[PDB]
Amino acid sequence: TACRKHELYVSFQDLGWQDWIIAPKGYAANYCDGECSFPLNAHMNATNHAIVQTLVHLMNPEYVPKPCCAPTKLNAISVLYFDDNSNVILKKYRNMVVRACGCH
Amino acid sequence: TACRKHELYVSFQDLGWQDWIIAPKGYAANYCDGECSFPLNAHMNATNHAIVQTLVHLMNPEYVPKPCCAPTKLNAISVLYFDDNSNVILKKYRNMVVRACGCH
Ligand SMILES: *[C@@H]1O[C@H](CO)[C@@H](O[C@@H]2O[C@H](CO)[C@@H](O)[C@H](O)[C@H]2NC(C)=O)[C@H](O)[C@H]1NC(C)=O
Ligand SMILES: *[C@@H]1O[C@H](CO)[C@@H](O)[C@H](O)[C@H]1NC(C)=O
Repeated sequence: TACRKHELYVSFQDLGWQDWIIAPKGYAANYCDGECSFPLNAHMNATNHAIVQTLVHLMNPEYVPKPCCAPTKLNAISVLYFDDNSNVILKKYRNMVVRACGCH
Repeated sequence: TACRKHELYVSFQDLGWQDWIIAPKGYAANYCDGECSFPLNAHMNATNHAIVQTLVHLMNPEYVPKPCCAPTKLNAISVLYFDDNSNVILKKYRNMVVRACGCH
C-alpha cells in the first residue's frame, strides 16, 4: 500500500488516435499510487517538503493533507504515424511513461 | 476545488525542534491541494502523462485514479542549527518551500 508505480496499458483507441497511427497500437503509461508516510528518504522517494508535510499532517490531520504519490522519472514514447500526404512520420512524445514514483 | 498552492507556516517550536534549530524560528512551507481534472490550467504545467491519466480516469474511475496535485517549483531555505555534538551548522535545504503546484 506504499507509494509505488502500478501497471497501466493505454491503447491509442482510448485517445482516438487509432486511424492516424501505425505503431504501436498502445503503450504502457504507468501510474503512481499509494500512501505517502514514514519511512521517507530525501535521496530516494521524497523531497524535504514532503518530509515536513508528513510531520505537519501527523500533528494536524484536519487541515493539512499527506504528501502525494507522483512520478520522479518519466520516459518518452516514439510513435510511427501516417499523415494526409501519405508521409510516414516518426514522432517522440515526451513525459509519457512512468518509471519511478515518489512523495511530493 | 482545483489544484493550487495553499499557504502554510511551519514553526519549528510546534514541530518540537526549537532547542537545536537556531535560525529561522519558522518558515512559509506551503502545500498543494485540489482536484487534477479538466480543464487543466496552463499554470499547472501538466505533463503529457498527467493529461492521458486524467483522460483514462474519466473512462474507468473504478481502477485508474486522478493524477496528483503536487509541487512543480520548490525553493530552498538556509537553516542555522546545533549539531548532535554542539557544532553550529549552516545548511541549505533544497525543495523546502512550494512556489507553484501542478498535475503529474
Ligand atoms: C521510501 O524509501 C524507503 C527506503 O529507501 C522505504 O523504506 C522501507 O519502508 C517499508 C515500510 O515500513 C519497510 O518494508 C522497510 O523496512 C523500509 N526500509 C528501510 C531501509 O527503512 C519506504 O517505504 C519508502 N517510502 C514510501 C512512501 O514509499
Ligand atoms: C506548461 O503548460 C501545459 C498545459 O497544462 C503543459 O502541457 C506543458 O507540458 C507545460 N510546460 C512546461 C515547460 O512545464
